[PDB]
Amino acid sequence: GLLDGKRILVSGIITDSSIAFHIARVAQEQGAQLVLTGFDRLRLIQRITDRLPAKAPLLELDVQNEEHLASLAGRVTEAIGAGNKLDGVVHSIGFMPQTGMGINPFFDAPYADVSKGIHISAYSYASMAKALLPIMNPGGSIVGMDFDPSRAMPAYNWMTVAKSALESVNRFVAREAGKYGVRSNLVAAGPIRTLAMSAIVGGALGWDQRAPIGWNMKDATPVAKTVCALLSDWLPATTGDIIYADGGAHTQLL
Amino acid sequence: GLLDGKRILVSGIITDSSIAFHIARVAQEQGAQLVLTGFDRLRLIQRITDRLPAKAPLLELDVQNEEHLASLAGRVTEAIGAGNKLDGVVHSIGFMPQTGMGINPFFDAPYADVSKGIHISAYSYASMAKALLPIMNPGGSIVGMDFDPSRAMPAYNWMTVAKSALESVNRFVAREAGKYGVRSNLVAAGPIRTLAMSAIVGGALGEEAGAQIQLLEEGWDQRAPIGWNMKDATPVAKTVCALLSDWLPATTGDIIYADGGAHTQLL
Amino acid sequence: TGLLDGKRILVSGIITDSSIAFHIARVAQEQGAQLVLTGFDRLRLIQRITDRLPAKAPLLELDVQNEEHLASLAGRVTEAIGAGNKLDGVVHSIGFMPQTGMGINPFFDAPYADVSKGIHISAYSYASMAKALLPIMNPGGSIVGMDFDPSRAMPAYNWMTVAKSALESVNRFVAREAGKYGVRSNLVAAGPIRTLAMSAIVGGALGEAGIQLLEEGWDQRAPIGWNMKDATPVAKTVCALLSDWLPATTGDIIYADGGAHTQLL
Amino acid sequence: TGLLDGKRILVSGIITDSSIAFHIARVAQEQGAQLVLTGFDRLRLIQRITDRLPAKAPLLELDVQNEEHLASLAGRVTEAIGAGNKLDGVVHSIGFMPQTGMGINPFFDAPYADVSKGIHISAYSYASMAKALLPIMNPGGSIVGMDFDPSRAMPAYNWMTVAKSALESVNRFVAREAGKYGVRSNLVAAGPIRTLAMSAIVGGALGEEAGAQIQLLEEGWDQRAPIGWNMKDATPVAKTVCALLSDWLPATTGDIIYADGGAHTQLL
Ligand SMILES: NC(=O)c1ccc[n+]([C@@H]2O[C@H](COP(=O)([O-])OP(=O)(O)OC[C@H]3O[C@@H](n4cnc5c(N)ncnc54)[C@H](O)[C@@H]3O)[C@@H](O)[C@H]2O)c1
Ligand SMILES: NC(=O)c1ccc[n+]([C@@H]2O[C@H](COP(=O)([O-])OP(=O)(O)OC[C@H]3O[C@@H](n4cnc5c(N)ncnc54)[C@H](O)[C@@H]3O)[C@@H](O)[C@H]2O)c1
Ligand SMILES: NC(=O)c1ccc[n+]([C@@H]2O[C@H](COP(=O)([O-])OP(=O)(O)OC[C@H]3O[C@@H](n4cnc5c(N)ncnc54)[C@H](O)[C@@H]3O)[C@@H](O)[C@H]2O)c1
Ligand SMILES: NC(=O)c1ccc[n+]([C@@H]2O[C@H](COP(=O)([O-])OP(=O)(O)OC[C@H]3O[C@@H](n4cnc5c(N)ncnc54)[C@H](O)[C@@H]3O)[C@@H](O)[C@H]2O)c1
Ligand SMILES: CCCCCCc1ccc(Oc2ccccc2Br)c(O)c1
Ligand SMILES: CCCCCCc1ccc(Oc2ccccc2Br)c(O)c1
Ligand SMILES: CCCCCCc1ccc(Oc2ccccc2Br)c(O)c1
Ligand SMILES: CCCCCCc1ccc(Oc2ccccc2Br)c(O)c1
Repeated sequence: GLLDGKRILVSGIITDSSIAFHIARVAQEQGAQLVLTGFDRLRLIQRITDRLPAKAPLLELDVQNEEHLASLAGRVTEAIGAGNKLDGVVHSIGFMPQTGMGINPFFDAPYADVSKGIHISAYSYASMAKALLPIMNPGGSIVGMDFDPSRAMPAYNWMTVAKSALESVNRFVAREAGKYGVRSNLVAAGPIRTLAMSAIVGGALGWDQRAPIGWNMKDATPVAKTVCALLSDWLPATTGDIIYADGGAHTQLL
Repeated sequence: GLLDGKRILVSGIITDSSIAFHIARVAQEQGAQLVLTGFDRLRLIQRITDRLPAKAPLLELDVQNEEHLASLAGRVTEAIGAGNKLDGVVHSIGFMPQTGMGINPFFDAPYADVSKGIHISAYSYASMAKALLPIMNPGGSIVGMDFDPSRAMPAYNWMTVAKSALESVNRFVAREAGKYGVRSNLVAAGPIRTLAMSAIVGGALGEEAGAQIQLLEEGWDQRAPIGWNMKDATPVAKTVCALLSDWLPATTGDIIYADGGAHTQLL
Repeated sequence: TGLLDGKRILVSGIITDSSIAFHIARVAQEQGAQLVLTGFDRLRLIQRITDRLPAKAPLLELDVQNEEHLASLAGRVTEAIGAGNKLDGVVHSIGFMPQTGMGINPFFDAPYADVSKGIHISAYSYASMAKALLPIMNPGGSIVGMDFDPSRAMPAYNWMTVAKSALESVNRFVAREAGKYGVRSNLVAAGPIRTLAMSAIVGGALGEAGIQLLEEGWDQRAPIGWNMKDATPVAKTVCALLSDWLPATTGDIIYADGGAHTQLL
Repeated sequence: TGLLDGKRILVSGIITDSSIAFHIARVAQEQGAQLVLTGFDRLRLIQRITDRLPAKAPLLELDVQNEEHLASLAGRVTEAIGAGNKLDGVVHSIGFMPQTGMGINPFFDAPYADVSKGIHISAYSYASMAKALLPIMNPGGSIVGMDFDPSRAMPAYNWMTVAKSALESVNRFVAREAGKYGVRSNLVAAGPIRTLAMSAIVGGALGEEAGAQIQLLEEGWDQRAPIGWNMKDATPVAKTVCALLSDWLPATTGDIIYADGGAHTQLL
């Protein structure tokens, strides 16, 4: 398997549509041993993770909770056994209050709302790296999820700003991670039908055409595969960077 | 008179080294009628602005103060006369706490500090646009100051993240401003000796900050095909004035680099 | 009082009064510049066109594929602007790609001889012109070329996109050379404008063409809108770069496209 | 151990055992790929070099400026892999620029005939090879070319930088064509590697300003790379190419993957 013998933490499962769920499934199919983290509704999340190919410890992690972050490494070590470390970490976490999204006027989002979104969607990438690098092996890999924010667009509004911040954060996390022999990268995914897409983006409210190899919004697997590629030993010279799993859409104007 | 008859708001003057001070000076040399905004040290800033070529009204603006923002357009209108609107707005404002800068570990900056910096340095570009677009004329121009954050680097740390956010904010402000026939752009400047350079950046570099800033300039000037002088804000001020003028009428949501060309060269 | 008062500027690329170069020339003269013009092939026609400008400027022949023309260029310019005078600006507004390299013609079917001709005229010649003219430019001077953002592929532009990608790279190296003379080098990436090249080269290779959709999409993306029939905003931007008001910008690209490239949709 | 198990892959660009293409071929074979190799001009030497690979692989002649070679390529490949079989992968690891276009030679003094030859071999031929080989590629297939980030100018690289800028653009159009076949096209932008191609850049540069500039660029690369950069180690670049050849980056095309230690993401 691509990830045989690798110990990987995966955050961000909320439903079986979650990009993180597919990342977890594919990683398990590829031999990885997982530690999962979930936010808020852990009982409900556990029922979802029970549907994964293999058993995995589920740990609670609210990235705005300083104690959760402080205790994370210790709780992970308890789950994987003393003397063992992680080889991979997946940040698949985002949030933005409704005022910062959709048809709500860009100028009307209060800073308190924007700040919450940036905390959860961007700063927390640094928080998780801070918490977990001390228990990561050399050759390890941290991967976060991105949506190309290089151009403005309808609806994505302040989440675009949060992703621009996340890209910059990733470049600095790479400088820290390199001290541990660890890579840090983002995967910029095209649109996928997830809860966030439905409840956050859709609640607040061309890709296949542009993508030379097409794009299926109902299929998170190609994105999951791309994350697994970064978690593997097969992109060993790439860090601080962004890999686009978007069908090539961002490389085409029409 | 590049800006003859234009009414332009300029924020960000704190000393006569401020990039905003030179923007104001050059704009007045080019015929602009200014309204200035200052933060915190209003008595001192008034003395500074007395050193500008022409008299200009000074208004208080703390961009974290909701009341200041809510009253801003009315206060500007009082300053320029009823029925008159602005043709230009200059955002030349930033802040980051020391924990977010320099040799202080990147991971050790608390979010409260990072958030304050992002509020002042990035969100406030949207706040200022929100406040002032209702009193801007078609053909108008909003300009903010940037430092190219497309790559990470020593010391700039969380301010790099704030500038990355600011660039994104600018692209959305352009969408809103277009409804008013107004452009929104950033000028990404090379390093200039200002109070922020000395007190924020320099303060966080530890001992021999002076030598490190000298080395930064040396590298920048080497990389820049036309060279770079960190003691001279005039080239940056002229660039901002170009964007405030009628001579870049088809540019919006964009970034103009006033950096000697350094960002175009690897070595 | 003009933006370009007292400046001596060479402008290449006029073929009709719709040429981007024609509008650049017009605005530059309105702003006090003294021009020397260069033209390719149809010189008598070009002379008739330039009789429509505010002031009649000398026209020099320049086929950028002709080594003899390039070798004699600086001397001919100096005679036209008067010995003792140097240039303050140079405008490269030149491009070409054979039909095989454009439109609905298959990308893979363009022979290298055709692609190479297009790259010679559209990209290499920016270096050729800088080589010829830098020795007669004043410090503070400005070389400007015309670009069309090639960072993403698109229908129809095909191999011209490749030539523009090459041109952007050439510009960054010309900036290194030009800096030795205190001269800036930059490109203006313009949105779509109804010119002879748009009609004859682009439109011609589109076959059964009538571009309307291109205009509508561009104007929709551009937060301040975009008018394909109006070259003036592009001409103004070029004049900004020729002026003293962007003195710290070189090796760069300024986008005069209504902001379209900053918006996804 | 089997990243490319069962995949048939063409690898161009081996001239020495220091060639990036040699290491690509080596790593691909380690991962189960069945290769066909192509070489230019010195075919006897290249055959002896390719005998040093972990497994045997047929060698074909290909001068990318030779229209006849390109026209016969698909048929010669099919002869090598057997009728009814197709390629799953293609590696373009080919570059050339005449001496006038590189190094201490002034940028303005390179004649267009020289620049054009370099662009022909280094950029246009990516399209040439895709045109020839797409009709014999399977869906899910992958074409990969080698890039050196040309987004900023730099000392010595001169007209090759222009050729790479052209190659990046070509790749985006090749992706449009390749997509019709269900095939991806991407470039790997590698950091500097001490292949025997280095003399093309540093040749004659000692004592000249360019000499120190080239070394400064190389040392700066390792400095900027958050995980460091070893110019003597082609393996990480080879692995990256293999990742693109694999089934594990199925949604990436018209794109550039940077195998450079992360250096391009850091200003200092
Ligand atoms: N769905 C898409 O189209 C798409 C495209 C590109 C990038 N992304 C990114 O992928 C990642 C996952 O999003 P998704 O589309 O799978 O939607 P999702 O709703 O399935 O996952 C989002 C996750 O964020 C978690 N989260 C929110 N606040 C948290 C907190 N305070 N602490 C810890 N976790 C918290 C949620 O609990 C949830 O599991 C995000 O970074 C998102 O921006 C999604
Ligand atoms: N100095 C450089 O090298 C350089 C380079 C590129 C970009 N910039 C940018 O230029 C701009 C001006 O910086 P400067 O270098 O002229 O330094 P400066 O210290 O002269 O100006 C910074 C300004 O921010 C103002 N400010 C801070 N908090 C504020 C608040 N809550 N409300 C309103 N104003 C507030 C300060 O009072 C001051 O006037 C900033 O955006 C900075 O990041 C500076
Ligand atoms: N029209 C647009 O939409 C548009 C948009 C962006 C950039 N551009 C660029 O603007 C510039 C001018 O193009 P235009 O649109 O005004 O079309 P145009 O047809 O009016 O001008 C093109 C010019 O190229 C000149 N030229 C061709 N071969 C030459 C040679 N061998 N030597 C010297 N000159 C030669 C022609 O004579 C002509 O004057 C080009 O670089 C073009 O790619 C055009
Ligand atoms: N070595 C580096 O640091 C580096 C870094 C990034 C990218 N690259 C790229 O990697 C690729 C291989 O470079 P390398 O360093 O392994 O050098 P190399 O000399 O080992 O390989 C270059 C290959 O091009 C082949 N070639 C030249 N003309 C040809 C023609 N007419 N037809 C077919 N093949 C031809 C040569 O025979 C040779 O095998 C090139 O595209 C190069 O630009 C090299
Ligand atoms: C122009 C249309 C924009 C749709 C983009 C697709 C998309 C959907 C959900 C995302 O996940 C989130 C989006 C917003 C807040 C939180 C999360 Br998780 C995300 O990052 C990106
Ligand atoms: C050695 C690190 C590189 C920085 C050099 C240039 C510079 C200096 C001051 C700035 O102004 C600020 C910098 C940080 C916070 C607030 C302000 Br205003 C700024 O944006 C950029
Ligand atoms: C749907 C197709 C896209 C058209 C874009 C607009 C445009 C038109 C003409 C141009 O000028 C030329 C275009 C090609 C060859 C020569 C010249 Br000059 C140019 O650069 C760009
Ligand atoms: C100042 C820059 C120093 C580092 C450059 C690394 C490098 C070396 C050889 C290359 O391959 C070639 C470069 C030129 C001609 C032929 C070939 Br193969 C190439 O693309 C890139």
